[PDB]
Amino acid sequence: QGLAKSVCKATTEECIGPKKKHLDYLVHCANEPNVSIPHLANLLIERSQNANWVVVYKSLITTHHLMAYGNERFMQYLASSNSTFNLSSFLDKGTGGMGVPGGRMGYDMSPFIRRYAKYLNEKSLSYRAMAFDFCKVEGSLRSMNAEKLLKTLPVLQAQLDALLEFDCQSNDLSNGVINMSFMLLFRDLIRLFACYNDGIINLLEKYFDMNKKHARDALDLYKKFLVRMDRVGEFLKVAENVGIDKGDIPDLTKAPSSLLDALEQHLATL
Repeated sequence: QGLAKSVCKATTEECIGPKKKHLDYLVHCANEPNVSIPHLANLLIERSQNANWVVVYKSLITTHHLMAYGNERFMQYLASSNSTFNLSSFLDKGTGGMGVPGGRMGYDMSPFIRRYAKYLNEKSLSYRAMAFDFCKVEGSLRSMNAEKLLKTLPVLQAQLDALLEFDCQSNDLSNGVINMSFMLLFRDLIRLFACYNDGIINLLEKYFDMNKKHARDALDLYKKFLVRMDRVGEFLKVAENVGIDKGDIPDLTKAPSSLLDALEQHLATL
């Protein structure tokens, strides 16, 4: 199978992000009904077990790319057959070429590899719980019904929380590998942010017609949402400073407290 060779070409030790050509080939393969998704996943998982942080991170970036740009086949597998990454203890302190030193790159990249892998596994978990990819919304948060909304927001929120745990500073984004991952995280965040907002507008529309327990659930979810928009604001700030088009940066607006005041008063009278 051309797979193996292709997975290796996209996950080479060269310290730059996987090349568009290879990512495009793998996406082609991933959408083909006669190709073994399990096999392709195992090949990537195998590379994610490498000792070299560059190979690992690129394997994670390739998986993210397949998850966001190929059809669901690849994604459905990881979520169902629960095929996760196991990098919760990844650590690269052991730095060939022309004898070029890697310095403390492996060490400083390690936390990001961990957080990124964790977000990708959380992306799988989220799809396993919903049967669909929030970053592609079939399954409108805006129109969804109260009960469905309340079981959906906790899942969307957990996926967004895992993404924000990336928590990098501008000085951290210092090579082509981590830069590419941050770009892919940014694209997911924008989509996630939009779904979250839709879900919350919907929550507020149905809030006043909710019973007693559901009213309390919704109020909590709403407060959590407020905390998270500040976090998204900080993420976007960093996105702005590292060179991402301000035209692709959503213009957030502080939420009105009078509104939160209303939700609480209504809750009591209930």
